[PDB]
Amino acid sequence: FLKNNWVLLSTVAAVVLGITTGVLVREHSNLSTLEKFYFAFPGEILMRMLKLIILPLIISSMITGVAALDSNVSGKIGLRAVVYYFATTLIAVILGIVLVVSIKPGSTVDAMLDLIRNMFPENLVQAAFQQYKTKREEYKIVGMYSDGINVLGLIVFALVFGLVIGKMGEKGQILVDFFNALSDATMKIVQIIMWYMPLGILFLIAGCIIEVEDWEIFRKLGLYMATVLTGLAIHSIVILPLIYFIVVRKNPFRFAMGMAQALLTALMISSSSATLPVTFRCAEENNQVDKRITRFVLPVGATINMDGTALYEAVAAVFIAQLNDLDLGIGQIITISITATSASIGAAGVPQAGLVTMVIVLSAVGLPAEDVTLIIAVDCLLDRFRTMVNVLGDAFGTGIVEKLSKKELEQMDVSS
Amino acid sequence: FLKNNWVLLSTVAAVVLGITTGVLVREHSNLSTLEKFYFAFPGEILMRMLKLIILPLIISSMITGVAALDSNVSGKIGLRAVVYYFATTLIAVILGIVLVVSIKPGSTVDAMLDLIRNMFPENLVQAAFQQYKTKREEYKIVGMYSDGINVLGLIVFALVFGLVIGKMGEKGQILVDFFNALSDATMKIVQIIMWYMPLGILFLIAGCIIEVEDWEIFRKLGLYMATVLTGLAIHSIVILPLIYFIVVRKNPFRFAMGMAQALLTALMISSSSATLPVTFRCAEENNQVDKRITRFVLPVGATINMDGTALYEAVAAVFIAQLNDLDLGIGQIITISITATSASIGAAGVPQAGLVTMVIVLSAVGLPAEDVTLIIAVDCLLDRFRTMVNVLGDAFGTGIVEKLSKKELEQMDVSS
Amino acid sequence: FLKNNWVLLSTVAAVVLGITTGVLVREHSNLSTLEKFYFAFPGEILMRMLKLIILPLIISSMITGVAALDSNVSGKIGLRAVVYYFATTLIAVILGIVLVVSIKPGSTVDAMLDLIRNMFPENLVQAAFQQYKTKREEYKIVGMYSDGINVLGLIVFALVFGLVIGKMGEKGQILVDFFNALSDATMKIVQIIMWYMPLGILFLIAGCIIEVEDWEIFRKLGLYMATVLTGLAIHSIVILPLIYFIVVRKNPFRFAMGMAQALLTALMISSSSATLPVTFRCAEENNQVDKRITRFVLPVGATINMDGTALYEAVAAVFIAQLNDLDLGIGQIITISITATSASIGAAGVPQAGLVTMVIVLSAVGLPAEDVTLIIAVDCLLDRFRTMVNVLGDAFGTGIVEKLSKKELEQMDVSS
Ligand SMILES: [Hg+2]
Ligand SMILES: [Hg+2]
Ligand SMILES: [Hg+2]
Ligand SMILES: [K+]
Ligand SMILES: [K+]
Ligand SMILES: [K+]
Repeated sequence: FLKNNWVLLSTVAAVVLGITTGVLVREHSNLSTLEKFYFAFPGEILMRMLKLIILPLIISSMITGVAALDSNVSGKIGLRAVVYYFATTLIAVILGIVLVVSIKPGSTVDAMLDLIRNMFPENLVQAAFQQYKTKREEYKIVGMYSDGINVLGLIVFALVFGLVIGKMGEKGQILVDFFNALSDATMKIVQIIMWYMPLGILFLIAGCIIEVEDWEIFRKLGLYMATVLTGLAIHSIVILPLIYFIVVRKNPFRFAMGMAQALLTALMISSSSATLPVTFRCAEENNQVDKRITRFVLPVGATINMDGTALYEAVAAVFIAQLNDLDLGIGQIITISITATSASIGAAGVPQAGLVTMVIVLSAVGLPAEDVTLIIAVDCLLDRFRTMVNVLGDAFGTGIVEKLSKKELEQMDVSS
Repeated sequence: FLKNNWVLLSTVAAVVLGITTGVLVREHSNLSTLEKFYFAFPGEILMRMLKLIILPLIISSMITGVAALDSNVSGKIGLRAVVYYFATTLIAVILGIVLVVSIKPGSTVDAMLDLIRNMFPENLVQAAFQQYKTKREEYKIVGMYSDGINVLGLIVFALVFGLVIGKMGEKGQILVDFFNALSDATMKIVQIIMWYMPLGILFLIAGCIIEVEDWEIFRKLGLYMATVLTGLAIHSIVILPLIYFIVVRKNPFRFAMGMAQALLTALMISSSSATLPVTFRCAEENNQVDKRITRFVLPVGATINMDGTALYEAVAAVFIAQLNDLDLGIGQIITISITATSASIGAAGVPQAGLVTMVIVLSAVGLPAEDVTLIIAVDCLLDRFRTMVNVLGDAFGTGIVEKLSKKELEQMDVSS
Repeated sequence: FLKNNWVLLSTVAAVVLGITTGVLVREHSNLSTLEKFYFAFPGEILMRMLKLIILPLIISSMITGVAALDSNVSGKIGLRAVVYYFATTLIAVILGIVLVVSIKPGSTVDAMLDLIRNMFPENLVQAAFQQYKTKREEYKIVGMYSDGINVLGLIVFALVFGLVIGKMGEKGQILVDFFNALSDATMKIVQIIMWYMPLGILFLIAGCIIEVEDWEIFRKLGLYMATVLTGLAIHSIVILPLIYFIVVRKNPFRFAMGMAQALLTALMISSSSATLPVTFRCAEENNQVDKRITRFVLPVGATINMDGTALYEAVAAVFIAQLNDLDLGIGQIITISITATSASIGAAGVPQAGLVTMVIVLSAVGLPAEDVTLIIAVDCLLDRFRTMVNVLGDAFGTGIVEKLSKKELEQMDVSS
């Protein structure tokens, strides 16, 4: 038992040791800023490794999942997945707005058009490391390219390419085999990185509990943390199991239990795209879900799901707006929540989406950007919980989509 | 009939409706600059889609066309194509100079060396989205990289790679199959984009006839438009059919008629590289031209042909020079015409080459860049006609090259 | 005989003619700076061609060499190669320090951490043309990306990818075949460039002996050149042959003689990565070295070897430090030598590594950067000798590693 799953127990022990080391160093030592930065180097190296493997994995896996489906049945499955994700996103948005209004812890047109612009990039190679942005200037619109991987356009192109090569028949079989092999190789490289994972995680946690200086941020942010945690808990325990039970007449909690390893891996590494191998294995072997449904549904959810964004980034934006004593109407609150939810779409995949996404959402909404440092402190913990919620939602969606496509999966088998 | 070719009639109807809508909005409405920009968003989205597909299509198609030819016969075919293109370019240059001198509508060394520098880029990945440029500075030469796809170096590398892998025999067959499948997939994605084409075209035309403000630009630019249109018409109707009849003893106008769909598609979408599927189909099925000659000749012409550049951009440069009352000798006029013709080489492929190429040519020649906005107004129409002329020239060249290589195409068949 | 090896004799004649032309032009002509720059254009074009082919060649060849080895024997061979390179680098460092101290011709933490940071880039596409760098700022650390290919991370990823796909069995065979064909194609393109090589070399040499103005740099740099040349000569003639004779009980000088063509090609083109085809051919056919050992050892040495860096760049750094009359302890001299040796790792592959590496090492050490122009003058000659020394060291290492892995190469054959 210990040898079979030594990675998970070693990671848990590393987390505990990192928390203890961070507390002890903070209490019994006086480190300068430079030494505090040098103390977290292994965690930065681990994050660089994790970011290095996101692109090829997502691209190859998405293409493989699209091409594995028959041409005449892929539309209905995609429609079901889209409907499920839309319903979950809407419910999450409503819950987040209601909670942020009740607890009170405290141009959007260009930002909405930039999403469509980034859906269709002007260069395929440039989209791998750069993104497009526009702003008003004296009024005319001026656009430019800045650093940051454009995963939305890559996803769209991957979907189109997979659909095209899955219909060519024998003319596209070489591409199908090439991308299948590439996906397998990337999955093995991810497994290789998972061996170095725990040592980086230890220093990441130790250095996270070190940068806190005054500790009064915990006093000021108590209600904001309570709001985000309550929203995530309600979404995880009430809404998703009920939807699964409504569609699938089976015990939702047994299904959630069967994905415990994937959930804990997502909670530890704080990334959904890099948890894909564990998610695949748990869904296929523990829950007896069809491979064809899983390999197509999970890659889309690992990059598109926005149930946690609407419950974290939108709540943070509303909290920041409330901090400045700004008077907000019921229409304005909805505007901010939708803008924040839509602005960040690849947050689940990023190992620390919050650090880069907070300033992007604040700039898109048009609020003072100097208040980001107040909320960055608890991002390392709220973001990891959000990652667990997103992975659980993706697994539930995979199960639901498998349940609904019963005749399609039996017609797809008689053909072969 | 209507169902078979619904795309072309729908595109024509969209063009008519866009012209009517633009005229009506300009006459009966007062729109601000921001609203005028927001009115043309679908056209911008269509242009982004068109630009997204240029790179893979050109690269894969060019490699496939080079590799499909036998190693011992590819030299003569390439030589014939080069000679044809050189002759047509020289005739176009002479005609443009003569017309611009007669009607009078009104350092180059670094620019010429930059063409050779861009023929051999220092990085293959960087060449996909960046270009090299040099300038004098106090005198020493300083070079840097700026945005803009370097299609010249990509073409050169594609030619070399295709020639190399077409001679390896069975060792390069996997690469040949891979690039064949990639070319087919890109062609299907282009066909997919052609469905959204008409809706974007409507708003593009409607927003083009909207940005005109004073309407006195039509009074000032009457002679410049007349000169460009007369040059293009003379090249299309007199010179190219005569050359085709001289080499090929067949009716030139029947050959031109058989490519009407491709000509209209080029006139509508204002891009030659994206018209490649229609050109291939019309040349192979309507004119009974050999596939091996077509798949090699057309990709080169869609990126290298300069008969329309010498008749449009050179005429515009000479017009700008005449506007400033600059005294130009017969040597100077030739210098400007050759510099403008050589500076722009990938204009035919770009959906709106004129917008970006005008400032590049003006900077290369060394003339005031503030006069570009005067001529940008009628670019959307002169450029579309230029695109029709270029496509017709490419088709005529394909026919001529097929005619000349008669023994090579019969020796290439006895081998297989 | 003349027809078989016309390239080498033509290159030697071009070198002689270039030296004569440069001397004659310098003595009997007065050229301005702009004309001196325009005189060396063919050499710049040749260097652009050479830089264009480095990336695909190195990546494909390294992957192919890793994947060709059996999974159970690749570790010992890699360990032997690493030990050999470490021993040679240490001996070179010691010799360089001793010589620079005896003859006297006259923060590092961030630079050392940047090496590990660049070992694991955050983006695979961006690593092809950009590098990461950090600096202190008021103290916090700020990082950014600048131009320059990150070959270290590409090498690491190539090693991991080759190891992963060589164990997949039949699931990764398509990738193995693809990269084998790509390596062959790149090797043929290199052979094509070798035809234009001599004409560019002539003008490169002619323009190198032209930029010298005062000729007093030869008087001031006499001892620095003597030190570097003596170190390189001692390393080439004494240490490496002795190590080869100790491990391999065969005549070291016959082995060196059998690689004369590769040595002369490295001396002429001043690049190790582009000399790889000649090195492969000479090692496999003239010295009867196993192909499996050669195709794996040589690509690693052509990018990682640091015996010449420690003998050239470290000596130059110590000379610059001595020029400023800076008092340096025995610990400081070691610090500078190790920092300079470790900072430059891909110098052997670059056609003119010295030009870009001198300022990088000077910035990393923290010394006045205005003294680089004094030592740039003789870089074109010291660098070419360094390239010969590095190629000889790589060949000797290939021989030694082949000798040590005797049972592994006989067990790897009984399996097939
Ligand atoms: Hg934290
Ligand atoms: Hg227009
Ligand atoms: Hg020199
Ligand atoms: K995340
Ligand atoms: K065009
Ligand atoms: K070198």
